[PDB]
Amino acid sequence: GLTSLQQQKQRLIESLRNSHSSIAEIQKDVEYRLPFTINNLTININILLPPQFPQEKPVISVYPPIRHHLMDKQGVYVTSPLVNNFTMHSDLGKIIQSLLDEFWKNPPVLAPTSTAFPYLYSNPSGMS
Repeated sequence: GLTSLQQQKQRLIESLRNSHSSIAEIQKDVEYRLPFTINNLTININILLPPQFPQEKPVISVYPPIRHHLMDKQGVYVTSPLVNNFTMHSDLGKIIQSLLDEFWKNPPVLAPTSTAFPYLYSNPSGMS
């Protein structure tokens, strides 16, 4: 491999996907989404893999917003130590496991949020 990062990044994805069967790929090698159910509550963990990744931290968001000690002040963006410790020597899949595991300890609660996104622009994928 000419570049270590591209080979390393692939190692991260195959491990994460393998760890999580439910995990669904939204964007090839760029966006991963894992659904999590707790207390009859369904949430979805969104994962972003920037070009810099894994040399850079990923962007993780939760919808709908929940009230947790790992939830940012906005209650929309995720900012936890698990994520902070993110590094090439750390298994991204493990981080995801930790996020929902924390919820298991204490189920999430819908927190106040905006009625809609600033540029809410999303349409159905359609049949094809």
